[PDB]
Amino acid sequence: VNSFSGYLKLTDNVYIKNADIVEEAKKVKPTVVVNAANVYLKHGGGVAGALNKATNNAMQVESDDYIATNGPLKVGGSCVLSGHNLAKHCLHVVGPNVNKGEDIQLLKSAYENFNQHEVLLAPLLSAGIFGADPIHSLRVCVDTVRTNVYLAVFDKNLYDKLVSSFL
Ligand SMILES: CS(=O)(=O)Nc1ccc(C(=O)O)cc1
Repeated sequence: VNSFSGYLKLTDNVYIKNADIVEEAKKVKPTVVVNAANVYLKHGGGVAGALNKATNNAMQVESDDYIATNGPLKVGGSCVLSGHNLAKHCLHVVGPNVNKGEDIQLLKSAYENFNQHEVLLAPLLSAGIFGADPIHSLRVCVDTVRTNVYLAVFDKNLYDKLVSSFL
């Protein structure tokens, strides 16, 4: 038994809810929240900017130090940093950005990072401003992630479409 409430069970291990992932992170304080990162960890908008704003920019300050030391992530890759006031840890995962021409086949690699964590609160990778089809992102998630993943979908319209079209 864990602290996640109001989710709808899609599979043995994947759960989904209509909620802002930022708001969800503040209530639950999960062990791991996933950020929809880019390779530079520049958290300007979307999930990353909303998460970063909720940390009062501390996520960005930590991220800038991480990049100064390590250089950019890979598309499909991740790093574990602090969860600040939102979670114990933030898993920054880089899905391919379709609006930059990145290989959608990298979405599976991106979701494989989730398997290193027993339980996660996450958004749909490569959805929103990253330009991928969220229906596709949910299919890759279900077919790739084996650990317990609690997906937050902010758009109520999209949430209902994801559920009603789920195979
Ligand atoms: C409402 S918020 O901007 O504070 N935080 C969010 C939540 C979800 C998304 C998304 O694209 O799914 C983007 C930002």
